Amino acid sequence: PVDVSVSIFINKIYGVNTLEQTYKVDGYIVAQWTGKPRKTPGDKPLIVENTQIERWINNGLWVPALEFINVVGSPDTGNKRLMLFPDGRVIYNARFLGSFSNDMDARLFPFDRQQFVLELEPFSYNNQQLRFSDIQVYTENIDNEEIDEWWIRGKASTHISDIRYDHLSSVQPNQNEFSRITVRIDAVRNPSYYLWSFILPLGLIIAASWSVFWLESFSERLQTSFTLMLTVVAYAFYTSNILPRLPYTTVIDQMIIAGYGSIFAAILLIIFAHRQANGVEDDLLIQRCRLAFPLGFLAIGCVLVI
Amino acid sequence: PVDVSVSIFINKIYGVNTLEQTYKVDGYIVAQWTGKPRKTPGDKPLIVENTQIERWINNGLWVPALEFINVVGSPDTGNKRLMLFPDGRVIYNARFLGSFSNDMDARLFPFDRQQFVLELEPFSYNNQQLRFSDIQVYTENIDNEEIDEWWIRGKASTHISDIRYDHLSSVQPNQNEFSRITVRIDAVRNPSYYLWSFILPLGLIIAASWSVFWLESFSERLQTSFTLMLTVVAYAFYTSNILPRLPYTTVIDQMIIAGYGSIFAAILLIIFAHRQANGVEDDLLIQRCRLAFPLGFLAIGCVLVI
Amino acid sequence: PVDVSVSIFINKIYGVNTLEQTYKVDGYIVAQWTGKPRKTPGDKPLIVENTQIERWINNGLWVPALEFINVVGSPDTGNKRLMLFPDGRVIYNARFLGSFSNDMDARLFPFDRQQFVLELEPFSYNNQQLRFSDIQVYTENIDNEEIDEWWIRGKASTHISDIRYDHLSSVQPNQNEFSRITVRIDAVRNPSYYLWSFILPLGLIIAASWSVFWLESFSERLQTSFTLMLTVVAYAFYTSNILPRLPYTTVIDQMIIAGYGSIFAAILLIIFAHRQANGVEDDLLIQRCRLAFPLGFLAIGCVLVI
Amino acid sequence: PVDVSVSIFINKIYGVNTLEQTYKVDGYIVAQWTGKPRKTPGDKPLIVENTQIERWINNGLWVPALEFINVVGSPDTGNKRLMLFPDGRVIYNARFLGSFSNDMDARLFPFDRQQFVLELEPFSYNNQQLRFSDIQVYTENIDNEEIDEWWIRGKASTHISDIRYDHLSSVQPNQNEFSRITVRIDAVRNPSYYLWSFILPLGLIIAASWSVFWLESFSERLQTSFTLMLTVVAYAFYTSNILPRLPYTTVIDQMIIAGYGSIFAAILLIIFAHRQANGVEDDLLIQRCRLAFPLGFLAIGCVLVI
Amino acid sequence: PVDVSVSIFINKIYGVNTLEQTYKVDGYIVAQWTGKPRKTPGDKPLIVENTQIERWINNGLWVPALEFINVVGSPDTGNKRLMLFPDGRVIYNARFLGSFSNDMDARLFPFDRQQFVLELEPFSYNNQQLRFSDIQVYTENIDNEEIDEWWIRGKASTHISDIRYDHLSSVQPNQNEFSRITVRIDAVRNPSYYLWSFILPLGLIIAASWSVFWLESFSERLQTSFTLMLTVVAYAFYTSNILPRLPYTTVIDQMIIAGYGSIFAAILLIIFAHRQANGVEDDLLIQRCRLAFPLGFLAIGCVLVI
Repeated sequence: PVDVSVSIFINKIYGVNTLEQTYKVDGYIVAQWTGKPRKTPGDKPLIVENTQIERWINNGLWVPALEFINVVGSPDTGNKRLMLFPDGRVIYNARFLGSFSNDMDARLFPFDRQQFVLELEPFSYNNQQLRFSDIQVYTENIDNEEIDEWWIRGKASTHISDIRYDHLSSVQPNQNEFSRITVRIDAVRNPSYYLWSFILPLGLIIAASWSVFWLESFSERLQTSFTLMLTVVAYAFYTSNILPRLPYTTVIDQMIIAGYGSIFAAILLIIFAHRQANGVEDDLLIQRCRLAFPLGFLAIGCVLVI
Repeated sequence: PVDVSVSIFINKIYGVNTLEQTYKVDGYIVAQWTGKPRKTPGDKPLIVENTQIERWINNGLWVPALEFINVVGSPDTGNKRLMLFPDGRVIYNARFLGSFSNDMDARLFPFDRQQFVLELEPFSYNNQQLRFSDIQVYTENIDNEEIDEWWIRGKASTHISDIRYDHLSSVQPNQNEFSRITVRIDAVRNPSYYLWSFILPLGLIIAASWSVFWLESFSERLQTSFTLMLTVVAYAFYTSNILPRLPYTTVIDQMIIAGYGSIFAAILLIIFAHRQANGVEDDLLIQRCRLAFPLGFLAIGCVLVI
Repeated sequence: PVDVSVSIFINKIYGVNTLEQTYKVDGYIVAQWTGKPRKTPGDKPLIVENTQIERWINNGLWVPALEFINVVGSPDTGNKRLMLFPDGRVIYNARFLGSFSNDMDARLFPFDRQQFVLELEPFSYNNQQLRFSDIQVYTENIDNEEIDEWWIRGKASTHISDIRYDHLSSVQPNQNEFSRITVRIDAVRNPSYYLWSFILPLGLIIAASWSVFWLESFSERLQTSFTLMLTVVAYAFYTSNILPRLPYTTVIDQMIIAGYGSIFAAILLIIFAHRQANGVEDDLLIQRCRLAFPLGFLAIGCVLVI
Repeated sequence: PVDVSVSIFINKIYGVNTLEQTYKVDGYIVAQWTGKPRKTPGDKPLIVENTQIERWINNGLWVPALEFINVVGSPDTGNKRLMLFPDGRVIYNARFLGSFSNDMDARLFPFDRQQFVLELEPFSYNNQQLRFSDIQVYTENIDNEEIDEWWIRGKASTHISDIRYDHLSSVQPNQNEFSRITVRIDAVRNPSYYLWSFILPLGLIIAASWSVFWLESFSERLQTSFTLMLTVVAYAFYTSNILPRLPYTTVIDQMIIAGYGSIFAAILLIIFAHRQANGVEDDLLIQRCRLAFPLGFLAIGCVLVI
Repeated sequence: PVDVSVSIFINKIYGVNTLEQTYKVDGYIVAQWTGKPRKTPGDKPLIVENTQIERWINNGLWVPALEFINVVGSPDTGNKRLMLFPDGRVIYNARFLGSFSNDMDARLFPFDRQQFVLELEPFSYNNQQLRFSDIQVYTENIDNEEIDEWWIRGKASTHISDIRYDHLSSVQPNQNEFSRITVRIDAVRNPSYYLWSFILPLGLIIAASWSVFWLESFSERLQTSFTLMLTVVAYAFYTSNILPRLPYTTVIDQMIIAGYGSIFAAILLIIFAHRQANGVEDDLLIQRCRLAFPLGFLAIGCVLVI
């Protein structure tokens, strides 16, 4: 079995797409193994860059193809180099920018947390072993965090394991285990923008919707309630045109429904006050829910976190 | 005839575009046939990766070109390998990401169901036969489904058939039948998001439009109806800016039209009560349709499913 | 002159862009001509796929380059093959996906009709002739049409002509005519969606805008007219954010202006009745145009189709 | 010095991007120079297409690289050919589609005018001369213009000049002048759509804002003015979501501000009439600016063109 | 150590993406070093363009790979040339268009300032030195500035430094320092558009919201306040659909929140005047904050700049 040591440098993780569950990763990847010795031009180790690499492979040099399992399409590999040491060591260095996939749950959208994973396996060789993996996610941790969109929880955690592919050929008696490197980086979303510019104005509108009971006339309460209904629809539009569309209901999507229900229940209550015989307007209801309707919403919001 | 066995691994099916009738498919494709034996370097089977594959073809190696029929443009092939066995067997392994096309009907948009198909044929050889097809759609079935946007109904169905191309040359006496592998995967759309954040608020607004009859004055009924008219237009905007545009009317598109008619019919009814001579306001109409107008909408909605 | 027979198979025509006047075309293209006989490996005809074609050209094989005239950028060619017959025949088969250009007039947007054209010429040879062109647009005609966005009027029309390039060199005495194949496919847009989800609600809003005259007070008429003005502006937004933006006025764009004018003309009339001395409200005007204003709009709409 | 004659055929100029100052150009480019004679296979001139061109260069053929200066990234070259004449002439013909950059001023947006420029220089040779440039902009001038988005003013003007690159090496005594071909095509924007569907409804809304003074009550004037404020914001939204966003203020952007100012000045005037002691409502102001406020806007609009 | 002199020509810096912290850079890059002399064909220096460069490398020519550190994906290299002087000098000239990354803080959005940086290092050689760097950012400084979106503060500053990569192999005793060229260009955003078309109308809306206290009736004050609430939501939509979305709160985003608070505080004050026993309307409050509410906002705005 061949021993191959990898080193993955993460320069930047950006372009997080919660819908397609994808994220771009820019950086370098280095792999080193020890093979049969070689005569270098001059004793010092040789450097073979980019196009010259394939010429060495055509002459018989062994360079294994390592595939990112969870990658989304072939990544954009920049400069690539081979450092051939005379004692048999071979160091492959390559700059890459690629999009990777991992399951993402963002139902608690403003305060959700995800993990970015990378998975590396040899494409064709099972008789070759990844000896140790060292990541270098030296992006900042306490430089810009309150300003940045994501908060990395800490240095990445690595994991080398063996995967048993069952569905294979009929000629392998026992060789169906491959070496997989699985790196994981925990992260939490910065809720600053989504609190100040979305949850706060929603509360202001939802709270202002309860001030309909402080109007004197019954005719005044129903017509202004229709205007409040339009205002929630207007905010539901703004909150959906700017926020990323998603195939499931988020925390914010629920608050929008909550504002819809608050107003629709008000219209029923206003028409209700029917309730009394001979045209009495049940003024003890308008004044009671004048403060209870704000409280009933606050009581329902706490059971949302049950 | 040459016997070729295929195996298609589906990692992920994403990027479903109901408009262009396309969807992305990521995974691997393997093909195996037995040819003339060969002397390997060492007795064990050889592995030829990526750029080294074309060199063997230039020396005369036969590798048939397999084309995805329903593909949309040349797919993005990742790592490719040839495993040459000495006893004549040849295994072609390739990672691919490609966009495929199939007809999609989504008139019942929140509750529609589609199937994703793959169709594989040899590009130039009719005297060569695809012996058996095995798909490996080992994406989850009971892990994340309520959270996911699509619900796969179950393991994919395979189908090998023969296609008769009529319009061909004049030199083939009888050889105009090609072997087609047809994989089909059934799936149903997750209606959770589209119900809670779209159909539900639509019902609330449509219902609240009927509360115009609980107003006392005739002047009150017409002006608030214009506000209701504006409210439906505002919701038709939000529901069309976030939902995928389509060249036909969906279930939701029909509900939007229904809300328009409900309000316009109300404006006609409010003006109608006108009907009575000497300025009578036909108060038995306002109170009758106060509950009947909600019921007439429910009766028409049931005949929509006729 | 060399005789070259073409055959173009159209799988799918999608991605119609009325703005840039482009449309994607996926399918295969076949060309056959008879050249000097050849010794095949075995008597039967040879098949040369993909990378191996250029090797034969480097050894002197004549393969003419055929250019799509109206193409927009180099198309995406899939699998390509050469079928070399021993008696001299050569069959070139290639799968392609390309974007093509043709002038498009869509002023009658919901009910417009266009034609998709392809234009094929030899790139460098005028002393070579395209003998006959056969298209195979075997997309459905009676399968899905009401569900589909476009209605193909029928099988495509072919056309081989000669183009006289005047501005050329000074060494050709008379050879400046090239063979052009021009394929044309007629099509009509499916107006189902654009009628139900756009033209219909506009009429409802425009008609409901005429219900302002059934209000009793003069103060009531002006304020609801401003709400109607906002409603048309709101609909003008929705109709332009979802429909494709265009550099000219369509049928729908004219109706939008018509709703603007209807309301603006109403505001002038309401203020007019302012006209009468001593504060008379000209009640014979409000009631007359109560029905005439709908009719004047219908009368003006008929002269639009003049 | 080597004499090189160019000929540039412009099929279509589309995709004008006023923001990035870019525009797409599709067409052909031909270049001809006379070199050392050559032995052709057969006496007639040879045609070398696409991949075969590099083989002749590897054997020593001189083909100079001509670079588009104002290009934005490497263009998409279609088919390329070399016509080698035996008397030394060489004709290079290539189809290309590329994006070019040029400064664009569009402050008078609906009625602005621009020019599309091309600049061609040899990439490495200063001891080689571009003898004459002939453009073939045979796009229509009198076919479709009112229907088309841009109006080409007339046939393109050519211009060959010399550029003095100062910052160079230290080994060139005086050879720092290169030959530049500069083609310029004038064009004016079709204001039909932007007049009918934007400037016209803006005037309708702005004018209708002045009808607030024809209301009788002071309470009526302020509340409807707030509705007018919402209508302008709604139109400012519609006019900015469909029109191309720009980093400077256009003619339409100024009218939007003008509508904002008209309404805000009205709100100040309505509150003003606060001005009079003992609660007098200054009815001579409401009626004066009832027509003067429309006139003051018309007077301010004329000084905008000062 | 090899001495390498660079020269970087910047034609244009466009496509600034404050979200992804990226910006496109088009221009040329030149590098010159002196190596072992060579026999040129003729005494004068040779010019090797594009495809012919790799042929010289296959014959043993040393061309070091220089990588842009902060680049985002492989850049688009246009024409590339090698000027081989007989005395050993080698001049590499290449046209490039690439997107570069640098941290961007835009919290003071209309009046923020950024710097565009480029970072160049040899990819594999540490025993090679960049001797001096000369940038040529000869974009205008006094031509178009008020018209342009960004204001370049002045000529770029160069900086050659040494980077100590710690995490390296175990065979380098001390050679882990590479030569880095760091170019920096300061720039300030043109606030003309964002002031006239956004901050100005926002103040107009925010100020007009304070005119609610000049209404006479209490019922009038609350309902028009809801219309103002809808107007701010409408403007928050318009300002967020056109301005670039960002993961943090800007200057404009704070003003939007300020308008939200101004109105919600008004709704509380109107209901407050509850405050007085027996139904007194506290008219000394409505008139006091009639001017104080405008002043309290201005006082809060100054402490925003604290």
